[PDB]
Amino acid sequence: MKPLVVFVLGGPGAGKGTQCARIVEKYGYTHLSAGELLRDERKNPDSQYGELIEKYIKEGKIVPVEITISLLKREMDQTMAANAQKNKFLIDGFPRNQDNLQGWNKTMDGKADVSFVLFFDCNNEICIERCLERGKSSDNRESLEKRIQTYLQSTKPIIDLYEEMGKVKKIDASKSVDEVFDEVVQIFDKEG
Repeated sequence: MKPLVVFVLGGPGAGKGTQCARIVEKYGYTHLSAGELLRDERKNPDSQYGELIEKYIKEGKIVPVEITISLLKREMDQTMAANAQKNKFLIDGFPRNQDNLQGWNKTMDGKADVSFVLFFDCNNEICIERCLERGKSSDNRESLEKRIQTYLQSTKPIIDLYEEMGKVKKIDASKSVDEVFDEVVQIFDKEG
């Protein structure tokens, strides 16, 4: 009964959301979205970390990663307490940079194993248009272009580190939802 974690990496528009939902359905992973857990903790009344988060906001300071790690760990402990068999976790929105990942490795050593990392990779333009189309059918180009470049700059040392561990599963995210999922099923049927 030790939690297994798969970090999902890729810029905005890389098809993370649709593949995560498919992995949850087929393999019974629990999907954790670090960005969502932080926003809910910030809003929810008398949340564990709501008033701490507001200190940082009032100060104009970054919310420390230690809070994000604590939220991810709490979600994993509650999932497994409620059902000892749901030991598999898909985490997106984390880690964003190598300092975040170092905080994870230092704090969660002996509490969780990172099985592998999914890297949804395709050219900037496909990612930019998916985000624009999504926005249209419900950011401008130059905002998305900037977020995609800073994200890939930020996560390159994370990718490099997991390559050295042999733990990167690179996906061609340029393909259609069903072809990307076929690549995902190959990885998850193998290790999973």
